[PDB]
Amino acid sequence: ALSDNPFDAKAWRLVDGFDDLTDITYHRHVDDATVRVAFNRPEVRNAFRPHTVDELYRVLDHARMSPDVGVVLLTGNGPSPKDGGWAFCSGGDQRIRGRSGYQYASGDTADTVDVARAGRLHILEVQRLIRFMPKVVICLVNGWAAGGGHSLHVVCDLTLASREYARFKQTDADVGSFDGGYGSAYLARQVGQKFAREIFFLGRTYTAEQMHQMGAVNAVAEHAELETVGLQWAAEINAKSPQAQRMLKFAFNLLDDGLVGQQLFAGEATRLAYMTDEAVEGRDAFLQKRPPDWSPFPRYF
Amino acid sequence: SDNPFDAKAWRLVDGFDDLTDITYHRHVDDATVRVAFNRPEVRNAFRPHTVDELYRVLDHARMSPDVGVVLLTGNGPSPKDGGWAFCSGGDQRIRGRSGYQYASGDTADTVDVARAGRLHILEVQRLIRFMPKVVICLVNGWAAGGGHSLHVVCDLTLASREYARFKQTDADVGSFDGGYGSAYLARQVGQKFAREIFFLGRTYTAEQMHQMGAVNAVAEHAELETVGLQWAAEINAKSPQAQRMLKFAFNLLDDGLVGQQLFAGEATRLAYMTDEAVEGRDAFLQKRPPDWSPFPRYF
Amino acid sequence: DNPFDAKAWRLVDGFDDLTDITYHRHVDDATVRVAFNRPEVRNAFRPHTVDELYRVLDHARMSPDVGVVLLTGNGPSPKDGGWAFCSGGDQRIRGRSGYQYASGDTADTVDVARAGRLHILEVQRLIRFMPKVVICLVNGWAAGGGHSLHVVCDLTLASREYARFKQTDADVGSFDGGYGSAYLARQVGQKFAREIFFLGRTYTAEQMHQMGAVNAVAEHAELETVGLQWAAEINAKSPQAQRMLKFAFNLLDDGLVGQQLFAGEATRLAYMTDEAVEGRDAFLQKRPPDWSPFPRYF
Amino acid sequence: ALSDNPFDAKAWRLVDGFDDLTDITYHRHVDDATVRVAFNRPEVRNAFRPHTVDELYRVLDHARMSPDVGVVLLTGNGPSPKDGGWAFCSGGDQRIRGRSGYQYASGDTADTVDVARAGRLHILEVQRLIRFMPKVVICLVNGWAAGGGHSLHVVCDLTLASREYARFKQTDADVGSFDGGYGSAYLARQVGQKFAREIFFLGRTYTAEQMHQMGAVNAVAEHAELETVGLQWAAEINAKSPQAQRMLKFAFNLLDDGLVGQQLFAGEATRLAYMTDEAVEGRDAFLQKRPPDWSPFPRYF
Amino acid sequence: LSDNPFDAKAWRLVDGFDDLTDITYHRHVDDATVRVAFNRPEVRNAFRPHTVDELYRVLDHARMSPDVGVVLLTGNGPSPKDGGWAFCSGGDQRIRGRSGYQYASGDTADTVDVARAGRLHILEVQRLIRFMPKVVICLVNGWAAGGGHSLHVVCDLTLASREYARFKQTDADVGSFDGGYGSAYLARQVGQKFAREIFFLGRTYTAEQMHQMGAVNAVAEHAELETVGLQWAAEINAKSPQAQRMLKFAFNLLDDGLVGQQLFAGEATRLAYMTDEAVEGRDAFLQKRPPDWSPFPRYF
Amino acid sequence: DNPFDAKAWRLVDGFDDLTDITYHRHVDDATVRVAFNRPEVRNAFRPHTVDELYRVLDHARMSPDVGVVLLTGNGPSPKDGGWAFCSGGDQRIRGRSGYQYASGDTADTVDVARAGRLHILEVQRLIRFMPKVVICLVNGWAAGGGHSLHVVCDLTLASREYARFKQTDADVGSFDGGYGSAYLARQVGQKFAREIFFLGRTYTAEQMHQMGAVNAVAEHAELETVGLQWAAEINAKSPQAQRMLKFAFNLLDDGLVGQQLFAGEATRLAYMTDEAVEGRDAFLQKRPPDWSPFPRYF
Ligand SMILES: CC(C)(COP(=O)(O)OP(=O)(O)OC[C@H]1O[C@@H](n2cnc3c(N)ncnc32)[C@H](O)[C@@H]1OP(=O)(O)O)[C@@H](O)C(=O)NCCC(=O)NCCSC(=O)c1ccccc1O
Ligand SMILES: CC(C)(COP(=O)(O)OP(=O)(O)OC[C@H]1O[C@@H](n2cnc3c(N)ncnc32)[C@H](O)[C@@H]1OP(=O)(O)O)[C@@H](O)C(=O)NCCC(=O)NCCSC(=O)c1ccccc1O
Ligand SMILES: CC(C)(COP(=O)(O)OP(=O)(O)OC[C@H]1O[C@@H](n2cnc3c(N)ncnc32)[C@H](O)[C@@H]1OP(=O)(O)O)[C@@H](O)C(=O)NCCC(=O)NCCSC(=O)c1ccccc1O
Ligand SMILES: CC(C)(COP(=O)(O)OP(=O)(O)OC[C@H]1O[C@@H](n2cnc3c(N)ncnc32)[C@H](O)[C@@H]1OP(=O)(O)O)[C@@H](O)C(=O)NCCC(=O)NCCSC(=O)c1ccccc1O
Repeated sequence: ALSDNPFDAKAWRLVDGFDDLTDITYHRHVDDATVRVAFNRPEVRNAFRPHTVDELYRVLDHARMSPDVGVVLLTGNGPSPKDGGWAFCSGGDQRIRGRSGYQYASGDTADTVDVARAGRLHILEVQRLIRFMPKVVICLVNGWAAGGGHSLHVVCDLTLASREYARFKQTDADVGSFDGGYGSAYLARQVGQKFAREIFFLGRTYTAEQMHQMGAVNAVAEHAELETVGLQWAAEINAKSPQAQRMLKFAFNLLDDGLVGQQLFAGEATRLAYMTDEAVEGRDAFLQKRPPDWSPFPRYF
Repeated sequence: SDNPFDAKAWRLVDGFDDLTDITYHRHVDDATVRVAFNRPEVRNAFRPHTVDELYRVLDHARMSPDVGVVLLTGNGPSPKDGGWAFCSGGDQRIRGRSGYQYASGDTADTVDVARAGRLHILEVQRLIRFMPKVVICLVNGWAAGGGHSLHVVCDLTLASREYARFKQTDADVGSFDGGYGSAYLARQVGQKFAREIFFLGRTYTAEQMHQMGAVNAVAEHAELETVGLQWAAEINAKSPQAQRMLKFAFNLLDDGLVGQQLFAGEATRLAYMTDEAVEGRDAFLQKRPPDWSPFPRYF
Repeated sequence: DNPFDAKAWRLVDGFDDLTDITYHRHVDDATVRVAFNRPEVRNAFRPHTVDELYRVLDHARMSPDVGVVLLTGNGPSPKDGGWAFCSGGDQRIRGRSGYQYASGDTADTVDVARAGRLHILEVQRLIRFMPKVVICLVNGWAAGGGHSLHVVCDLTLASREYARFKQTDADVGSFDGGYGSAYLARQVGQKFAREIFFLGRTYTAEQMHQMGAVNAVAEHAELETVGLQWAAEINAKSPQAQRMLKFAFNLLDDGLVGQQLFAGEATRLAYMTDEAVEGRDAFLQKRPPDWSPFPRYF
Repeated sequence: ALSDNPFDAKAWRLVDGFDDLTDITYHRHVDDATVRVAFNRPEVRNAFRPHTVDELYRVLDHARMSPDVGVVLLTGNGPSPKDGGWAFCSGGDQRIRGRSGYQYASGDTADTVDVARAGRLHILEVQRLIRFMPKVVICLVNGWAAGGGHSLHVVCDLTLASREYARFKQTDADVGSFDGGYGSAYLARQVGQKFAREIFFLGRTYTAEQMHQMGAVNAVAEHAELETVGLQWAAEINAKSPQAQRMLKFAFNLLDDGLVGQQLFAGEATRLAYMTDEAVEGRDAFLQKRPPDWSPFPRYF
Repeated sequence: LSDNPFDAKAWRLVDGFDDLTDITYHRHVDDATVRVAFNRPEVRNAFRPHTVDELYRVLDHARMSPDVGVVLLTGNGPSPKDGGWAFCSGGDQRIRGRSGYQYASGDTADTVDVARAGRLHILEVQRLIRFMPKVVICLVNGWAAGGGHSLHVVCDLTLASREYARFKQTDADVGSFDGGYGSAYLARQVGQKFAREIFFLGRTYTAEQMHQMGAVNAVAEHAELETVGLQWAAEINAKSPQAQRMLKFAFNLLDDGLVGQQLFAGEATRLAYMTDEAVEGRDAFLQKRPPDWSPFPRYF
Repeated sequence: DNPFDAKAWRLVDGFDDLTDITYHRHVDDATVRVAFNRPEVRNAFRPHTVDELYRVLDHARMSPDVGVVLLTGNGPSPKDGGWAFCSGGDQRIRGRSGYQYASGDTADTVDVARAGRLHILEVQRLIRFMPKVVICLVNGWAAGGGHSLHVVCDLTLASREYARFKQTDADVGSFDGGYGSAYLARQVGQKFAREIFFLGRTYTAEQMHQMGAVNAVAEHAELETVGLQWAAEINAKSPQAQRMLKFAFNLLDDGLVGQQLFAGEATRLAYMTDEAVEGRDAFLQKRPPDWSPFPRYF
């Protein structure tokens, strides 16, 4: 009775308005403030093409703007119908990679590429969306995480990994690519500079336990229980002050992210200020064309 | 006519017939668009719908390969008092305790009570910052509060000699932009002047701001968009690839890992163009070892 | 010709023992005046001066009815009529271990049992970190560490006739390798900051205003009057917004410390909310918190 | 004969001038250049109120200015006389927490709060004192380290922890609070971004060994020996060049702390320069109203 | 079982370096890998200024060798005096003066050229390793102490001898400090708590202990240390050299501020120079005509 | 009207083989003059030029009797009389792999077995990291990489009549994405720096002085005379303090590299102390060090 599949169909419901998804699935939990967002191209180890990225962005953006959702679980569906192989995500689909980047195609192969249309590298936009969203994103690595798939794991707030099937392999340099942003530099902020350089320069395959020991994986779970454990972590996150959780995420981001990090954290501080009687007096005085009266509000130190 | 806008020079854009708070035009000849606040009756204050329209329009420009430069400005003058404005920031009428709120009308009476406020002009700031194209702010009048902060985050600023007025009113109404509006202003005028601008909230002219370092050039009001178009033409006459890389180089360190992500992203694209990268792709697809021998190690 | 208007200022409780510094509170406004009081040596500071200055600024920091600090120098010199804001560390009591405590004014009375100090750096941080605007009124010479004190203040107003900026550090084998130099570059740019230190030339108020280190130039007799006006414009705004803005300006330049100060004020803002009060109450009442009344914002 | 208490009364003497302390204890070692600074409210798991913070600052400042002291051991007294429970520090005293921060009170409970007096969050001032003092501060975690107590451990230079009784738990978001400075961001500089995020977002309880494995605890010690081991570490620190140790602490702080970090490190470099004949010639030339003669001093490269 | 990691059959001397005294320099007989090693095992491979000069010269030559992808940095041994093993024990204290480490005609302080100021220019070697567009693997075959420990830290990767590696940061014991890559950058490997412990207490750590803390990538048997180094180098050399170059500079970038940006952006400029668009910019200038950018799309 | 005064400068031993660069030491002062010597092509540099420039600057770095470097360009052009500081990389030998070594002046003598290089970046770092002030004397056109060299120098003086600043990078499909651009913004601010690169307009000495990238404007004939005066003011200060100050200005902008350089100078200062000597002596004498004479400063 041991399931080879982490997905419990009884626990999840399709989100309204997303019937047209082909490369991604999107579910909301039947009880919890948690959604499940998953790659749905297991025949190519869940490699993403530009359409995949567009769907992924659309889905994550919707989750971001859903007030009754606290946590995103990002994972990959499977296994491959071809060989039963398991994957989180193997990065950009090499079949439609051109000299200008990953290209839109009418089919799955290079011969169907729209030659009039420039390639894109916009999984980077999805990276920023994950980074900047005021909600915890937990990567559930259920299989291979390679290339840009590895880098997506890196930029998520937390990572849980399948004991049996998770395999971490940074294959970028093998195919003449590189993620010189969050995939590499930010990995060093998890495992340190020596281990991060080893991971990219040699491109070896690592287990869930090895990545846990190095600092890039928060916990290892049994494959069949990976989403169950993800849901437990999500519930612990959702049981705290959502205001504090939001502020904490942006505090962790801040200095690493320079002025952008400051912008996001300060933006949340501005919102906190808007809630105060003092900010309301500022608004009211402007609207009423009168001098503001700040006397009720002390100079804290 | 003392209006900067030359109707004959601009054309409407497919898909934007529904715009109400913003106007969007593409130049008749040039690789340049004109994006403008269109609520001059309230000094071009933005409400959340304005922000949505502005984001949509700028995102469209970003994804338009035949467009190299964005001119960001405000329409005018006010039909009520003839006052000129670039943008006076967030519309205070619909500001609530949770931020700026959606409303069916122009005033607080019609705010959707079930819907939390937003501060998402910050998303527009990031869109301007991260887009691989030069954004020139044309300050044609009052630039106050969040309007002032939009001017600050733009790559370049041209301002009307007669009518541009820079006034950072944030602290007057109990608000603050603690990101690009303040800290990034200091990277233009220095810390002393930036602090003065915010702490005292005085009104400055185009010439004064040019002297401090936040305004690139001062133009006659009637000529502001003509000068903007000339600046755009000089930008568009250079290597688009070089211009792209330069913008992200200027952003990089100030923007930390995000800046690195954007610049490195462009470097990845440059690498994908190489025969070496194509060999990496081909070897994977052909299930064979790559042959790197033709590609020398540079130093 | 003196910038000081005695009628506008009152003494402060608990500071009757001050010798090197003066400290006044404005008669009407939420503004204090903090001034070097050693004009016979161009207002050079000794370690006792630094201790007094720290004490006074800390007091102003903790005074809820004070919004703005005017930092300046008294004068003129009774000996030659020269005007000074501050000429930096008192070289008379400078030793190999830094500036030394002495019972008198010269090296003759240095306490041998006591190592030297460079703790004007503590005053620089106090100015930097305090949630109130500090305006330097440069009424005369600003040299060495006195020049660096001007640099670290939020704003600077300067006497047209008598302000003289001269970074003499390298002339006497010293250097401010922190706020005095690197932060000067964040005001006038790297080229001008390097020029100011490497050549140590004398600059006027107008020249420094042109470079970006002086906010405005005022007539000498009006310097404190103009300072009070600036203070009044500052004090007419939201105290909360002003606090947040100062820390936002500091933040990234100050790394984790800047984040600590800014995030600290964000924490205070959070504590004011009903959501934070429920967190407190639930803990005190030994029950689970109920977060359902509080929407997730985006 | 196994002691339940790490404190060895025979090894410590009260510091003169501190008879009025109520919330904090302060001892100097009978032989070593080491002091012991401890929370003294074990009945509420060594939670600090604003008076506690004032005493803590006073004591740490005195240690800072004591030239015959090289190392500070920061710990908590105990156990609770109520239930025998052990704590390092449980953060801000929630009983006197109000909308403006932690408030001064005449008693221990909310009804004795001076309502006319604004609240403070000035444990942040103690964090900076620990960070900026030119001496090594070793946290000895002898029990619960929760909330602000956890953040104090994080900002110390080194941490040793009780095998049996140390418990690390970041409860901030549970009570709607957050440390968005050293408590969170700087924790990431010890355990990496993934683990730091886990510690705050889930607020689980961790053992000494778990925190040691993640990188936030330097070593685990037997509870009875925790202060003995702390003293041994202090003795190894005090056996080296005090000048080098000072420069090293500020080197470690420097870049994480931006211009403030630079100020502190450059300030010590200025001190080193003042010791030189070249600097003395600069002083002498000024005092003697003559040009300086730099010819005896070679340019180095 | 060999007590020595060095396999003489696998290495050939590099031409032009027969005058080296304090350093050895070999090129692998088959691989794109060089071996650069301290050669003063009688004093635990402590470096003097001449050592630093030779080391810089050799590393600079490897940097400028297009047929070399990886540098293995290690120490020769054992000591003929006592059979002790060292990677590098840091600056030679015998010729340390008040102005830094001084050039000397001999081994001892009495042979120091007093007219010539001291230097601390192992820092120049640290920068050379940091900035070179090739992976440098430190093979810690024995003691790594003081400045020798800091060299280990600045390398891209470190492999260490199970039996003989010993890590000990003795700086503060002799009144010295590396307040740059040796300390601050160590914190970027093991975290701030462990890095502070390493410097403030100066304890000796094993290869396994440093591996657990995050400063050592892997532990190898002493006899196999260079064999494993060569295997790691081969894995590195089997990838796109262009990608490896960009990755190294991406890892350096933000930690290294504007200098990091300069190096990464430099490589980006090189990539741009390869494009037809860049060639059109050049051609238009040379041909005294306006450039035509119309063939080159804007990308987003 | 030539800025160069032949009677004031002497050749440096060991450099009679220079072809693209000239190198002189002042006959009286602790100052050297390093100049581009290809005025027929507006002083564009080829890889050999960069090699010579590095060699000469490195020699100046290691010369204890030299405190200041004046970096400039020789002229005028013998062909059209035009003046140049430096017009950047020589486009005649620019290839897809960078600037190429050639035995002659054009692409037809390029050695193809030799990959192109962009190693003016190495010279930029050498200028940045050398513990001496480098003053750029812009005597004419400063364009492309020549403009970026001006930017990275500590100070810039410029010819009123003939200095012309023009960032032509994007015009020829190139870009300096490091010190040339990002660091320019640390002198003139982000708006002006973006303007300079994105539009590539020509600016005068006075315009660049007003923006913050030129320290002072001088008459063309007096440009080196003024440079020597600035050098003399620099050389009249504590060389130790000047060294520390340069590295303090560099530090945070240069991250860990900045820290490495500044901390390295701090280590040297510590080595001078009796305390450090005791540490050395105890190790050499195989005995415990005695730190008791050395107080714990605060
Ligand atoms: C902009 C300024 C200085 C113009 O002065 P003036 O020439 O006197 O125009 P006037 O004040 O008469 O305003 C003209 C009309 O437009 C309205 N109006 C102007 N600006 C408005 C605004 N933001 N919201 C709503 N109505 C506005 C006015 O209420 C007035 O309406 P009526 O009298 O005809 O009924 C002067 O008008 C001014 O100071 N406006 C306020 C600028 C401001 O403070 N905005 C918010 C600051 S903070 C911010 O923008 C922000 C936003 C998002 C996030 C963070 C933020 O900090
Ligand atoms: C400020 C300046 C340029 C004024 O020059 P001048 O107008 O000609 O006045 P004068 O130089 O005659 O000074 C008037 C009297 O005050 C003394 N005096 C002035 N400044 C003094 C000072 N700092 N310390 C002790 N006595 C002082 C003078 O020795 C003189 O005394 P008498 O002849 O009447 O007996 C000119 O006075 C000047 O250059 N002063 C020195 C500027 C300076 O070098 N400050 C210290 C640099 S290092 C520093 O400040 C520092 C300290 C701690 C930490 C970091 C640091 O960088
Ligand atoms: C510390 C902890 C985990 C221990 O739990 P446990 O071992 O089960 O004991 P218990 O929870 O029963 O507490 C024992 C007694 O001490 C009180 N107590 C413990 N900590 C207290 C505290 N901070 N304030 C007031 N009373 C306290 C308790 O209320 C209880 O009192 P009685 O029932 O005997 O009457 C568990 O007690 C716990 O979770 N404590 C709270 C940790 C916490 O949330 N601190 C504040 C969070 S925010 C913060 O620390 C902070 C502070 C300043 C600035 C920024 C900040 O984020
Ligand atoms: C390396 C270490 C820990 C090994 O100790 P051990 O295995 O017990 O052997 P021993 O200490 O007897 O040393 C063996 C022989 O080599 C000499 N030796 C070893 N290292 C030396 C060194 N650096 N300088 C001169 N002679 C050395 C020794 O003096 C001894 O010679 P003899 O008694 O046979 O005549 C043990 O030897 C040790 O602790 N070495 C000290 C490493 C150190 O801390 N050096 C300077 C600190 S600062 C630094 O390293 C540095 C360097 C460059 C730039 C910046 C820097 O901060």
